[PDB]
Formats: sequence, structure tokens, C-alpha cells
Amino acid sequence: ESTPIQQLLEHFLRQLQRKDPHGFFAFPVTDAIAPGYSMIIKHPMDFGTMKDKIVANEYKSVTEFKADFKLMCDNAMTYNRPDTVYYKLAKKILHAGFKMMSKERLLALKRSMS
Ligand SMILES: COc1cc([C@H](C)O)c(OC)cc1-c1cc(C(C)=O)n2ccccc12
Repeated sequence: ESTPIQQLLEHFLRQLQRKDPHGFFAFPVTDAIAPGYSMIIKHPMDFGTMKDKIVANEYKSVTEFKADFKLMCDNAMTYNRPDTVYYKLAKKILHAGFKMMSKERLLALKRSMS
């Protein structure tokens, strides 16, 4: 049975995943496909890793989940040059996700749950 934090973060996760219809953030980037990746990016992150943390009930807060989401986007904006599809999408998704997960929207949602 889903815990309250699992419900909440799964909700956000699925909203965020719909901003990425080609699945460029669905699973991890690797050196095989992105030369130098693990030398440049210390803490890699992707929606699939976030999903496993939720399914495992390993998140302690919405803050932590937001910190992973931001990590994923910051990694994409660090590794990839401004000119690329991945940089530009990371930027839209980042802006979109912080709006979707604002304090007020989170407050409205937590009130209606329990
Ligand atoms: C690893 O995520 C990707 C997945 C796919 C397909 C949908 O499987 C993909 O196809 C063009 C690209 C990426 C991908 C994602 C990223 C990112 C997010 O940095 N990236 C950087 C350099 C080269 C590829 C990628």
C-alpha cells in the first residue's frame, strides 16, 4: 500500500515525466553515449532513479525530491552545451517543475489528501 509521501512524489514524478515525451531524462546518461560524463557529473540523476527511490520509500521529504529533480536538470545544464536539445529541455523542465511543485500548490494538495 502506497504511503502519503509515495502518493505525493509519484504524482509530481508523473507530471514531470510528461514534460519529457522523448524520454531523454527517463533513464541514466552514460559515458558510452556522452563522452566524459562521469568525469564531469559527480552525482548523476534521472527520473528512473527517482522512481526507484519512491517505490523503495527512501525519500524523507518533498525537499529531497525537489533537490534530486534540480540535480538532474543542473547536471544536464553542466554537461551539455547551451546549443543542445538536452540543455534547452533541462531548462524548460526545471522552470516547469518548480512551478508545479510550489509551496502553495503543495499546500493546497496536502490539505485535500488527509
Ligand atoms: C540517456 O538518455 C538519452 C536517451 C535517448 C534515447 C531516447 O534512448 C537519447 O536519444 C537521443 C538521448 C539521451 C541523452 C540524454 C542526455 C542528457 C539528459 O544529458 N544526453 C546527453 C548526451 C547524449 C545523449 C543524451
